[PDB]
Order: sequence, then structure tokens, then C-alpha cells
Amino acid sequence: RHVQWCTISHLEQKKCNDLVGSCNVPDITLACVYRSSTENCMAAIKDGQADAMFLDSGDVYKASLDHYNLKPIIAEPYSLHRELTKCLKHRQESLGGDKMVKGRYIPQCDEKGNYHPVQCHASTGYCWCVNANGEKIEGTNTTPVQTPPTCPSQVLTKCLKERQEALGGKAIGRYIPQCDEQGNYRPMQCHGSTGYCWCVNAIGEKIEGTNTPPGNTQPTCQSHDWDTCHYAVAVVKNSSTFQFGQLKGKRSCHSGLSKTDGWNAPVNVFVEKKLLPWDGLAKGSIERAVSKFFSASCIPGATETNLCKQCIGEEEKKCKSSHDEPYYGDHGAFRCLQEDKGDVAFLKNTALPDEHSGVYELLCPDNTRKPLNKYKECNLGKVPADAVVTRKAGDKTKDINDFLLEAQKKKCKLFGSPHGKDLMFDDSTTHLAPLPSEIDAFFFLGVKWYNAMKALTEDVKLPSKNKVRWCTINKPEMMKCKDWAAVSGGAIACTEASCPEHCVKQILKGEADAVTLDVQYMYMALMCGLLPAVEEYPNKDDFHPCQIPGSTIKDFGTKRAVALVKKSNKDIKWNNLKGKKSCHTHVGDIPGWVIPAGLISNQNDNIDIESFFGESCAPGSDTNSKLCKLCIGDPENPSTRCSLSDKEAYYGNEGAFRCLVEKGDVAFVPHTVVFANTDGKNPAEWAKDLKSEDFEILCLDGSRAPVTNYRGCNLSGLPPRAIVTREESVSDVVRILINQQSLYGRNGFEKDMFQMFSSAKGQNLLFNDETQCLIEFDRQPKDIMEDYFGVRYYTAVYSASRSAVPSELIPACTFKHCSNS
Ligand SMILES: NC1=N[C@H]2[C@H](CO)N=C(N)N3C[C@@H](OS(=O)(=O)O)C(O)(O)[C@]23N1
Repeated sequence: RHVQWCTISHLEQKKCNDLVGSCNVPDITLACVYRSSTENCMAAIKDGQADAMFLDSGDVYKASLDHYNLKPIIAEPYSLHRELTKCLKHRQESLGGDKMVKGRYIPQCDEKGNYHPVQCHASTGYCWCVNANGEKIEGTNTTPVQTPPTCPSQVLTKCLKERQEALGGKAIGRYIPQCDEQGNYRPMQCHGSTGYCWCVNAIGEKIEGTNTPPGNTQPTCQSHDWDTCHYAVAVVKNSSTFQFGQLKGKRSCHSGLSKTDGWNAPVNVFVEKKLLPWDGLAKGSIERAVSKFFSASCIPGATETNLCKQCIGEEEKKCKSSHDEPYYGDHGAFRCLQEDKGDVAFLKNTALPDEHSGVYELLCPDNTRKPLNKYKECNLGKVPADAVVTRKAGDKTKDINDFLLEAQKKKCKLFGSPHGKDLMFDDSTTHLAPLPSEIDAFFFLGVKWYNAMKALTEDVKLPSKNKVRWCTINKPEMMKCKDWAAVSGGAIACTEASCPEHCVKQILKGEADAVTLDVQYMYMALMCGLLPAVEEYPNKDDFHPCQIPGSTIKDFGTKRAVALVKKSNKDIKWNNLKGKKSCHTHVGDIPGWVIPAGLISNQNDNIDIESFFGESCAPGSDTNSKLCKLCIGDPENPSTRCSLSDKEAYYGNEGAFRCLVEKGDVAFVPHTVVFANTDGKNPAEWAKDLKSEDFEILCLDGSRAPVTNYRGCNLSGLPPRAIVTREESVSDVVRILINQQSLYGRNGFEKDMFQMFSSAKGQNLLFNDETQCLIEFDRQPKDIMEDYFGVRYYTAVYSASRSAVPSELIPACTFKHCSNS
């Protein structure tokens, strides 16, 4: 196995070569491939000449475009503010679940708020071991007849672990971190031999401008500092006197034309403060406008002559996006100021001097100057993280990740070099971790910075708030949507995706505005931050809420999942169904499977629903399992047993009810099944005038009730399907859809011209055909998860937790960003 790293300079190639020799990672060999600039390396990776390189966030954006098609895969983790510990958040969530779902696991947290390594389930007496995330170590479960297991101690905090590593078993003459009671870094740190002291934030990162030799006064160190994003800053010497608003005509040093801290951040501020006569691509390029602002600068990668005048690279290396240009990068821009080739340098806080005293200070955009350690209040914005990138195909992602993980475990010299600073990686980097598997530049940079960088390259025409771009998931839906657009007078437009999850992505990225989602997709949609705008109201009995919008809805009419049993079986209750014979509509059905399996796993330590029951019939299971012993199959024996078709006699709503009456104790079905197949409503012989009063439903409290009281004695009611959109577009989508519905709904004024809830092109296109109307979602002041799902469903299916991962999109769309207001 090989990893080919692309280097951009003679110096970087030298450092990469040293690592080939010094860093011994078994199974994976590092190799180094030289190119003359950042852009030539991005092309080498696209072409397969190399596999990986580390990019500034600005280049991560550029590399994500179709010319290169690269994606970020590895980066240093950062924090925005202090958060609750995971155990305490989990406790709060589980305690907020539906109390009618009894016997649920409530985590046990220790005096620091972390998980006790031994976790126990009070209602079942089972205990197990967990990792620091509170996730069960599989295979450690012990029954209550046994003593609690012996579980390894918690992994130490960063500070306590670095302290243990610094001691290394018996220390003298080296820095040993000082930790607080909670195991985080004390704000002030001192070197036990040199007498120097400095400040660190809560995860131990040094605050620049605070390093203090012994015998001098230290700057005040801020406590509980969990803001670890990097900040773009403008650095100047204290010997000059101009302010930020007088930058016109000065000399400047920039980390690079494509760097976020050296270009996007200052240019964004220049434009907002109207220092730069530029607003759109009608006034030419921004680089040309910047060329007229400064008298002479060094901006590696630039083409304008005066913007390369201050660079000192020799011959063709001059003004290159490469360390062979001595003023390239954060530390090159600072050197350019230090050597008086510029009056101001644009870089980020992590490249500022560590020492408190000296001739440098910060140039604030509010026309003041402030000391180096005040960058959090004297900056040009937070900037995104930087990242290792590879091809979008990801053919080398695993080898790249494995090599860097092992190299860091072995403490290879990745993050420094005698040859120079910020070679291969930023010298300030301490750890590189894998990004979410579905991350891309949009989700890595965040929508605010992604759009901000795009705005510098093109005039982004923001779509109209009077048009709803509807996302369709198949060709018939696209065609029905084009007919809607033709009658809509411009209110409706159409986009195409392959599946509802890709529609959610389009809405997040501003390519579409709305889509209707099945219940099985709403957890993902809500975790990515979309909101229900309107919902499909399916109650055929009551049309009052459709005629008079905003009025009270007595019954929304969604299905209720119930546990159906016979009146003769007096001994069966909810709490004793273990080992009994059950009948499910099919695997994957929400009322017949997802809701029952969710409650069973919630109350029995995630024990398989296959193992919970004795002999069941659930179409879709393995034919040899206990879940297919009850399944008959085709009465016209061909074997089509336990099959997901009508060939199975026990398939579907009617089939699961047949399984109950013929050979079962309980059936998991919607509440409408028993009424639609008893009282002689089904002509077949198996239900020869079967009586509805012959059956009852099981309540979660062990009691029972007649099938008529399904509203108060059910496993869970389902939420309605929802039309989702971005938070800032809810009001527009509601307004446009309600107006369209007054024209083309079931009582629309122009329903002869178009019908939203039917089509000759197919069934359930865009909306479900049995929809009565769309009802505005009335957002309540509570968690959107509980608001949309209802507490019962939220608890039964997701344990009332925001930590479930039913789609691998969730870790990417919840990745946190370094954005400004
Ligand atoms: N805001 C809000 N309006 C309701 C409508 C349905 O009537 N849409 C939902 N998805 N909901 C879930 C229900 O929850 S439940 O607990 O009543 O089942 C609810 O009635 O609260 C509701 N929440």
C-alpha cells in the first residue's frame, strides 16, 4: 500500500522526504511527488499523479469545482463554545421521553458528567461496558443473576493524558501541562524550568501574544475558552499610525491570492466598508479592483503586476503559490511585514508571534489598534478549517487516513521541520482526524463561507421568494410538476433528483425549495435543519380544516399502530408478549414493524425482535428464521413463503389480521385493519361476519381496551407526511402553497385546470393521492423532534434522542462551521 503526497515547493518536498525515512508506518509507504504550485498539485491529484495534499479552506473550495473534483477528508477538530457532556445530554433526553413508555434506559453519569464505564438498565437488571461516547461495548452484557462486569477505566482527558505522556514513567527540564479539577487545561501554563508563562484555551491551544519571560507581567488569561476557530487578522507594526479605513495606497502582504485569511476575509471587509469601489462582476475582477487599492503588494498567485511587486521569489518562483516564494503563506506574509516590504500583513491568529512584548499589534476594522492577544475582538472574521483533500472518488481515502492515524500514534514529525514553517501541514496543527464520510466542501466550509467565496467569483442570482422550486424523485413526478408550472403563472418550478435524500441536499444547497417526505426521512431532514412548512392532512371524515384554514383540527386522521389481540386471550398483556406468537404486516412497515421493534428494543436492551417472540410471521425476514414459521405462503403452492408480495397469505394489513385469527396471539397493524375486516365487511370465509367486539388492543400500561379507543390505547400514532424547506423559506413556501391549493386543491377555484392531489401520469406523484389538503405546520416552542414526531413516536422509534444516525448524511449535514454574523 502506498500514499503519494503532493508537495508544492522544494522545501516541502524536502520535509516530505524526511518523513519517508523517519516515519515508519507498517503496511503503508509514503512517497513524495513535487509540483511547482498549489494548483499544479490539485491537477496532479485529479490526474492520479498523486493522492493527497493539505489545502487552505479557500483552495478546498476551488478544488471542489468541476475543474479538479477534489474533496476534504481529514482536518483538525475545532470547537465553537462549551457544550454539555454527552452523558448529561443523554440523561436529559431520555428523561424527557414519553413517560408512558416505561422501563427505558437512563444513563448513569459521574461527578465530572461523564459516563460511568459500567452502565445498567434498571428495569431489566442488565449491565454492560461503554466507551467514552456511552456506546455499548458489544459482548459485555451481564444478566442480573451475575455481578456487574469489570469495565476498563475512562480514557483520560487531553491534559491528563499529555501530563502522563510528559512524565512517561519517571519530566525534569521539560514542560508538564497543568490541569484543573475537571481535567481541562488551566488558563495559565508555565514552563517548570525556563520560568516562561503563557495562556492556553480549554483544550490546551496556546493563545498568541501571551508568552511571557520570567520577571515580567503576564497578560490576563481567559477562563473557559472553548472558541477554537481560527481568526483572520491584519497585523501591523506599532511604528506606523494609520487605521484600517486608511488602507488605500498602502503596501500589503497577503498569505496568498486563494487563501481565505489572505484574500477572502480582507476583501470581504473591504467591500462591506466600501473601501473598494466594487460590488459585482460588472466592475471587472476583484483582483483588478484590489490592484487599484494598494500601491504595491505581495499576493502569491496574483497576475496583476503591482500585486506581485513586493514578493522576493527568485525568477519563475516569484509570486508563486509555493514556499519557494519566501513571502508565501501566513509566515511568509508576516516575514514580508517584518522586513518592511509591506505596511500590513493579512494572515490568521495562529501565525502571530507567541511573545506578548514586541513591535506588532492588530489593525481592527473599527479603525482602532489592539494587542496581539486580542484577536478575538480585533479580526476580519472567523475562517473555516483547512483540510487534507483527495479525489472525490475516494479510492485512496482509507490509505491516507490509516497512514496519518498511525503516523500520529507513533508521534512522527508531521507538524514541524528545520527546513521551514507550515511545510506539508500547518505548524499549529496538533491532531488530524477523519471527516464525516459524506462530507464535501459545502458541508465542510458551511453555507455562509461557501456562498461568500462563490460571491467573489460570480454574480450569484438569488432565486425569487415568489417561486417554489419543487424537487421530484422520478420522471412521472417531473412531468406532473411541469404541468403544475404551466398553470402556476411562475409560482412553481421543478428540479430533479434520484431520491428524497438527494432532494434534502438540494434544498440545503439552495438548488430547490420544497419536497414532500415520508416519515422515514424526517429524522434526517430535521437533523440537517430543515423544517416542516405544511403537512398532508389525510382525514376523509372531517373537511372543516381544509375549508376554513387555521381552524382547530379534532382528529388529524393519521394511522395509529396498535397491538391487536383476541377477546378470548385474557392472559396476554403488553408486558408479557415475550415468547408469544406475533403477526407483522411486513419488515419495514412503520405501524407493523418499526414502532413495535422500537418499543421492544427500548425495553429489552436492544434484544432482537426476532429473538423476542416465539414463532412469528413477518414477511421480508429470512425463510429459516422464527419470524417465518407462522407464514403460510401461497395457498396455490408453487415457494413464495415469507415473501414481500400478495403471494404470502399473511402479507399486508389484511394478511397480518389473518395471521392473528388463524394462528397467533398478537398482530401489529394500523387501527383501521380490524374495522375494515370484521362486521362482515370482508366477504372471504376466514372473516365470515367476524365481530369487531371480538378483539381488543393492548395499552402500554398492561391494561387493555376495545378497538374503538385506539386514540388512547395504542403503541404510537404516526405523524403526517410533511413538506419541508429551509427555515428562512417556510413563510414563502406556506404562502405560495396555500394559494396554489385555493386554485387546484380538492375545492380549488380552478380545479378544472389542474389537480394537485391526482394525476393520470401515476399514483401519489408529489403528494399522496388521498391527501385532503395541506395544513400549515403550527410551530410550537419546543424541540422540533418532539414537535413534528410527537413525544410517543419520538420515544418509541428514536429513544427521544438527537443521536440516532439513520442516514450517513447526518454527520455531514450537522458538521459545525466557523462563520460570522
Ligand atoms: N405542531 C404540531 N402540530 C401537530 C400536527 C398534527 O396535528 N403536526 C404534527 N406532526 N404534530 C405531531 C403531533 O404530536 S402528538 O403528540 O399530538 O402526536 C402534534 O399534534 O403535536 C403536531 N404538532
